[PDB]
Amino acid sequence: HLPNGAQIFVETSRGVEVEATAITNAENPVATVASKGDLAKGDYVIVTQSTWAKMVSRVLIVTDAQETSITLAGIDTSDTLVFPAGGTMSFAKITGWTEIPCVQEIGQDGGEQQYYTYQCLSDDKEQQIPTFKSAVSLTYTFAHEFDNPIYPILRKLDSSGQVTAVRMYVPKASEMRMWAGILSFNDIPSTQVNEMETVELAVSLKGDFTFISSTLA
Amino acid sequence: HLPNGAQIFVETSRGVEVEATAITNAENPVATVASKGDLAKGDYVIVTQSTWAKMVSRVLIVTDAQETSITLAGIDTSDTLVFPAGGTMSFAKITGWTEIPCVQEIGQDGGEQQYYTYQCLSDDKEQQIPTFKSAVSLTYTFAHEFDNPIYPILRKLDSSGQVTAVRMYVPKASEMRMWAGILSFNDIPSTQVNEMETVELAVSLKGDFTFISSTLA
Amino acid sequence: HLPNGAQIFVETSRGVEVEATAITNAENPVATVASKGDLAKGDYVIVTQSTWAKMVSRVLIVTDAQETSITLAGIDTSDTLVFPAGGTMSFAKITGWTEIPCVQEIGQDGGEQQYYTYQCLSDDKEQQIPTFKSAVSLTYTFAHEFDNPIYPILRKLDSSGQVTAVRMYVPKASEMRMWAGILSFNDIPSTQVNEMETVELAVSLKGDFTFISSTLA
Amino acid sequence: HLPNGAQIFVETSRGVEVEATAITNAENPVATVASKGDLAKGDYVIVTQSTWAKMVSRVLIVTDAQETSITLAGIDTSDTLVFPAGGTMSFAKITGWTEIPCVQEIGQDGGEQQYYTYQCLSDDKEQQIPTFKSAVSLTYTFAHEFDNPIYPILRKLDSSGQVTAVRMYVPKASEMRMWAGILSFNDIPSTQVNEMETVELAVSLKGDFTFISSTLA
Amino acid sequence: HLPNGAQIFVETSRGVEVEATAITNAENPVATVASKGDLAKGDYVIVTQSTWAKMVSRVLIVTDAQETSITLAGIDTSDTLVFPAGGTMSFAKITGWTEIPCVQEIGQDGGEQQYYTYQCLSDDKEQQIPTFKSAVSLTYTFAHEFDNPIYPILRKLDSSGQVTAVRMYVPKASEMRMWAGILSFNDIPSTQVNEMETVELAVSLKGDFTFISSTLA
Amino acid sequence: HLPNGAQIFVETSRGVEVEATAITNAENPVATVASKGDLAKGDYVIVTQSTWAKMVSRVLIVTDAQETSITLAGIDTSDTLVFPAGGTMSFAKITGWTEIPCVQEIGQDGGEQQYYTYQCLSDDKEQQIPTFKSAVSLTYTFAHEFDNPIYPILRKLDSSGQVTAVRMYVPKASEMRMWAGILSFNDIPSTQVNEMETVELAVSLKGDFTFISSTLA
Repeated sequence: HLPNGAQIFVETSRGVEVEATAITNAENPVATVASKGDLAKGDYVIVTQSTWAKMVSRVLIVTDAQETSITLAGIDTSDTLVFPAGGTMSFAKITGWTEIPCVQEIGQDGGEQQYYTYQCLSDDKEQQIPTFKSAVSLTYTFAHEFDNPIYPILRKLDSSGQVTAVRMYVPKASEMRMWAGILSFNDIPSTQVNEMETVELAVSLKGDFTFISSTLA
Repeated sequence: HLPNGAQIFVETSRGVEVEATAITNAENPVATVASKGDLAKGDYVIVTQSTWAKMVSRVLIVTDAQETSITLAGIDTSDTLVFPAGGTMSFAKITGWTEIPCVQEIGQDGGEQQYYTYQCLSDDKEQQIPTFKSAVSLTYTFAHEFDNPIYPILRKLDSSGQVTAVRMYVPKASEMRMWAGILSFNDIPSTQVNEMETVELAVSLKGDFTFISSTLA
Repeated sequence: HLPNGAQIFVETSRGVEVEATAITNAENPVATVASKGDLAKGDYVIVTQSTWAKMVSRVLIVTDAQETSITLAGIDTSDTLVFPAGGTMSFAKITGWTEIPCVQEIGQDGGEQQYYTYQCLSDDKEQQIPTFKSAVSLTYTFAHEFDNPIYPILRKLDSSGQVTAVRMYVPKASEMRMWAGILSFNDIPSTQVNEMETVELAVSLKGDFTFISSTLA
Repeated sequence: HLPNGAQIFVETSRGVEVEATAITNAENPVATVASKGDLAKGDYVIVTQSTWAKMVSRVLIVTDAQETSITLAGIDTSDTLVFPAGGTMSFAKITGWTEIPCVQEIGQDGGEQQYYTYQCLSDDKEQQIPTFKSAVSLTYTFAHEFDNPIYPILRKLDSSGQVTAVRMYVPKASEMRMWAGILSFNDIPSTQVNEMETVELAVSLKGDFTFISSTLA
Repeated sequence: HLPNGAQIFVETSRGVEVEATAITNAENPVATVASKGDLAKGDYVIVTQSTWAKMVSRVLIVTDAQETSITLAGIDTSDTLVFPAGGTMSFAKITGWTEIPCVQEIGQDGGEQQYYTYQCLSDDKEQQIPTFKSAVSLTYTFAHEFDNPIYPILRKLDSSGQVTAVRMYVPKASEMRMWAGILSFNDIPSTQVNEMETVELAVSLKGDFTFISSTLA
Repeated sequence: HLPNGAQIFVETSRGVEVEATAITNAENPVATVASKGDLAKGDYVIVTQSTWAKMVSRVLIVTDAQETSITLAGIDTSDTLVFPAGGTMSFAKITGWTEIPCVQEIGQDGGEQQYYTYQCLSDDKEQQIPTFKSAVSLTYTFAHEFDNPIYPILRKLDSSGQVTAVRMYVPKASEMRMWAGILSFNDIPSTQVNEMETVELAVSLKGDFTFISSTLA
């Protein structure tokens, strides 16, 4: 298993909102949407709002294109009791994607669980209570091509903060990952003699990673 | 003595609670439990609560499967007076284990004894007294395989804080080490060209290490 | 694409102010200036003041030399609604340029977006909102020649703070980069045996980079 | 002079207290103890309490075994007037020793004299006066063997703080160095592939080093 | 252009003060001094006081030895309006120079322009205004020779703070640089086996560097 | 000029105090002492107290052994007016010296001039006033030999603070340096396999370095 050959894409445009009245809570979630509009098999959907704590901004996939009962399989399993019975959801389908020219470095900063420390007289050692998990950000570095159409799109997405979707596909394991976040795009290119010029892009997560097989497509 | 060939497992499920009315204090502790349930020889049991200060969250082994008096031999010796006469214990038996795919790096952070400093007009040099010992955290790095069934188990154990049990068996010296702690599992895999993808797991100890021979099994 | 052969020029002199009454907001902006004075095709014009938030100190190039309607093509697109209908802009024409003798190192310091953090009782995790982007400073290092006419010009520009214009041309991609900022010029030369002497220059950015093709000229 | 071949031993057990009424203050101190008990020549005695400021916890060796006058030769010389005329001392006889399996690294941290700084109006430069000397801690790293009997002894010594005695013998110079301190014993073994496992021990110094020749024995 | 062969001298003695009643402000300044005393061509003079803000402690060269109107050509040009009309100046002529034996390393610390930051409610980004420029310090390291007559001179100049003059002449480009500052001279020589002993000298600038051609002499 | 072959000695003992009523202030100082006692040619003297600001604890050499007029030539020249007319001095002669076994590393820490920074409303740049020079300390590292007689002497000098004298002689340049300070002597030897054991000593200056030729002796 090697990461060679993987390529990363970003969202271009999204359609109008679609409302899901009811969601089943087991294995692959099922969304009961009346008169679905252009939701075939294999499309990608971004959840924009919900009342189920998780799954707020996580990208999912539609496997069944039924008229009234859309089954957004994806990865998330709602069988756990953490998600209560009553649940609402709103999602938008993605239209197209654009590929980053030449990624040469991927690095991630963040994570780690924060704790609250206390000690009473009875206690012999200091005790801790978990409080929350810090944020995670990634930086991508790619080559400089001022004619590349990705530059206006990145500039526009940076101008107005919006939770876009990012996809990257690894061919060796036929595995597909998806996440959503805000994009802040630097554009001043660092130049060094006898070395290619590079530009750097940063993403701040708003959800969790999704792992699927490429067979679903 | 070389550490090559050692493999690490984690707890998968545990049985119902078992109560021990009385414990002897010498060499191998003996638990007087009426009508023991499926406590065969070689089993692995975790202590969940007790009033003997130590042994709160330490994993032990039963050697005798007597009807009313099981002998929790383990490693710990309670002969010292530190453990008082009257003592109660509750322990749960472990059912199955799951092995981490490919551990490539093991690191530990923590330890060290904290002191409190003071000085009087009579004293010529600053004096110190011990107060308590800091915590210990362990990190493991293993390869990325999104189909591996260990991922749902680790995600579930990370979701709800629970003091699970971890075991590592070294064949060269025929040692088996057991400890208990909380698991926090990251899942974002770092990628670098011409290098495998890695994921990292973290453990925070809640007890002390146990050293046994593999002959007991 | 290689950066070899690129050369950097600075400002020498600028003409009197020219006022634009009305500005078209789409693709290439058009400035309606009555009786334009010496605004031939290919000239470089720096914006000194405006009421459109952006374009405050960004360098542009004219393509049409019409008597009453000069088209400041540049790169900036005013089609976005961010720029309101009513708008004014004043620009100065650049006369000549002077080349830095021998640039040996280019480095950039700055960037990054600052955030404001808050957390409510209802929120489960800490939330962030962007506030503003930090400044960017560029440094250039070139060889020491005390007879070079660029030295008095740079010293004069450093003495009285003025937002001058800088151009650097990359021949491999036929791309021209322009930006404006303040110049602070150090002149003490560092000397080391068996090594040439160097003098360092610094620029404080005041605008945004403009990327154009060299065919416009 | 090379340190190869040196081996380190620790305390195992000590006898009952023995009281000294009068102490001679010159060269080798002489202790006047009525009816000494099993104080044969070459024995190791650790001082537990005294009123002579120094010699509080410094290890010494007897050379003479007279019925009422034992000579604690050691290295310490009491000829200096710092020790007053009237003096008392109590010491304990050491029974046996235990050798650390395989020391691979010895490191020290501490020392240095702290100062107090002041400056008057009349003074032209800042002046300093010494206050006291900081503490010293030693660390040892040795291989991991869970059957080694030294492990229970070290764990017991760590459990209850006691000022034990440590000896290390260098054969090349035939020199014996002794000191006393508290032992805090870590036991989590660090593991790395293609490398032996190690455990680390720490000692907090409580006295002063004694240098003697091995001919005394 | 290579710095090899350059040698550095320091001031040894200076003459009595000379007062300049009037100074012209263009290109080479001209000082109208009645009955000039021994001001031959090619001489070196340091300015000790003036009311023209700059030129306070900058070393210059006289090119004309006229009876009443000496022309202090130097490097500085007073044509700028920054220097007002009415101006007074006092300068002292230098007599002799002494050369540092063997300079092996030259390093400079200081520079950089300090800013003051503020932000208003109306402003969208933080704004800055310059306040002042920091100082510059130079260090020289040369070989140890206790018989060298330069040592008493440096010790004397260090004892009483005085703004001496320093000159360095580079033969490859025929440049001669002059600056003034205070000298603080360390004398403890660092010793290392199989390496020469070195001593270090430090200079704190009080003015600006002067760049001239060696043809003036 | 190489430092190879240099050896360092420390003071062993000193004689009774000798009082100087009058001192001449020019080149080599001359001390008017009635009925000098055993002050031949070539001896070393330590000034213990004086009212001449400098020369408080600086080692000097006696060249003339006259009955009433001792000429402490040394290095210091009192011709400067800084030393006033009236002056008293007390010095003690040194008896013997002891050599450090094997110095392998010499390092110095300290120096640098401290400044006081202020700025007025009228000033354009921040100004500084020198206040005082920091202290200087040196560390010596030598091999471990527990039989070496220098160890009791160093321990005794460390026990009671005293401004002893240290001398080190460089044979290549026939130069002799002398300084005075307090000695703090560590004795715990660091040991490493296949490496010799070392001990470290530290000195804190109370005076200035003296440079002479070895011909004086």
